[PDB]
Amino acid sequence: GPMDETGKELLLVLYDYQEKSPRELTCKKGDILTLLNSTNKDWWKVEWNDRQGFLPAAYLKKLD
Repeated sequence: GPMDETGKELLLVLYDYQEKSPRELTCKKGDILTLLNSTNKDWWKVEWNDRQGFLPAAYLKKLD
């Protein structure tokens, strides 16, 4: 609903990614994430349901 979506900048995962550290997410192509921080050009902090962590920016497409 709207409370879940409000303020949220969404991302599409373009390629599967397997975490390589405890602060990284594992995701699949097609997953929809929320952007938390894009200040690092190589690594973006993201949110997926109850998880917050990093994925490489090359694996992500901004939707907003």
